[PDB]
Amino acid sequence: KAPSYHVVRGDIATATEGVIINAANSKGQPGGGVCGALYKKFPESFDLQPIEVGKARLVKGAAKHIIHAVGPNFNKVSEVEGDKQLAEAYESIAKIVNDNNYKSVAIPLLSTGIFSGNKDRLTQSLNHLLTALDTTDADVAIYCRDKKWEMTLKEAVARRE
Ligand SMILES: Nc1ncnc2c1ncn2[C@@H]1O[C@H](COP(=O)(O)OP(=O)(O)OC[C@H]2O[C@@H](O)[C@H](O)[C@@H]2O)[C@@H](O)[C@H]1O
Repeated sequence: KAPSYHVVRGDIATATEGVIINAANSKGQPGGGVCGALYKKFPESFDLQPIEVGKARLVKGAAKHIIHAVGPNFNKVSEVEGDKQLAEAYESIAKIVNDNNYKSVAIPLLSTGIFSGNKDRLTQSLNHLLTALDTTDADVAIYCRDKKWEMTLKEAVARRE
């Protein structure tokens, strides 16, 4: 049961993976960031229902199954309680990957944009991603958007191995 990771610099709303993770809000409504991009292309895969922080929910559409996952908002929560919720959030994703036997999945770095509190959280968010998704079988496309985050991302993924 071993997962794979690769990095992709681009708009996650254009991922070829059948299953895309959304960085969602508690309210389940769009959405700047990746959420706004996914709602722009795949409104079907949104239910617009609340989601508990640190939880996730699978919404299925004709084109894409989106796992809407709620990372902490570091504007609102402490660093410690945020690290819990971020782990929590990713773990919830892995749960859904494992329950549905999803084999290939595209995931953004939760809590690194709108919910970052204006701090670089690449490493932090990546670690929690790799830790939960390591419990999956999935080929994971980690999605970023800055060329520098790409290099840093690629380099960390590679270390592991
Ligand atoms: N289209 C995209 N494709 C890939 N990566 C993206 C995209 N848009 C943004 N990103 C990057 O994904 C990371 C996650 O940022 P956000 O999308 O802001 O998610 P998050 O920081 O968890 O904040 C979630 C909050 O934003 C709202 O849109 C959403 O409804 C929730 O309230 C950031 O590094 C950001 O630069």
